Amino acid sequence: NIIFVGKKPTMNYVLAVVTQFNNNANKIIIKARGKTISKAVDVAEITRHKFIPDAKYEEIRLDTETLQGERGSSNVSSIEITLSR
Amino acid sequence: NIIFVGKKPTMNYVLAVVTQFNNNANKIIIKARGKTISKAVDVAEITRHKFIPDAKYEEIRLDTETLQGERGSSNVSSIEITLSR
Repeated sequence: NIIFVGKKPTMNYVLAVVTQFNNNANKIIIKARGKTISKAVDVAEITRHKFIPDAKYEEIRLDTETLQGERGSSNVSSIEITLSR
Repeated sequence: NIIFVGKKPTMNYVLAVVTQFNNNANKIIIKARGKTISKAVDVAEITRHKFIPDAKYEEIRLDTETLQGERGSSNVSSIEITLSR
C-alpha cells in the first residue's frame, strides 16, 4: 500500500496510485527522499487534479533519514504523503 | 515572515529562518516551488535539528501553481511550510 517514488516517469507512480484506489484501498502512502521529494509532490498533485478528483490529503510528514557515512557525508530529507477518499 | 526558497545555497535560507526566530517571531512561512521543494524541506529539517530544536510543524500545504514557461503557461508543484513556537 506504499508507493516509493523513484526514477521512473511520473505517470507510472500516478498509475500505481490510481490502480490501488480502484482495488478499494482506503489510504495510499507516497514516500520519497532527497531530490525526488519534488516528484512525489507532483505525483500527488497530478493524481488529485486529473485522475481521482475526490482525493484529499490525510497527512504529510517531513523527516530526516540517516545515511552510512564518511565524515562530512550527508543525511537526507524524506516525505510521506497520505491520500484518501 | 515569508521566506521564498529559490536558487541561493540552503544555509542562506536556514540563516534567514533562524534570524527571524532569534528576533522572537512566533510563526515562519517557508515557500518553494518545483525542484526546490527538496531544498525547502532541507531548510526546515536543518533548522529544527540544529538551531531551533523546539520549532514545530504548524501546517504543511501542497499545491499547484502556474508560471510563465518557455512555451505558454506552465504548472508546477508548490509547498508551504509553517514553522512555529
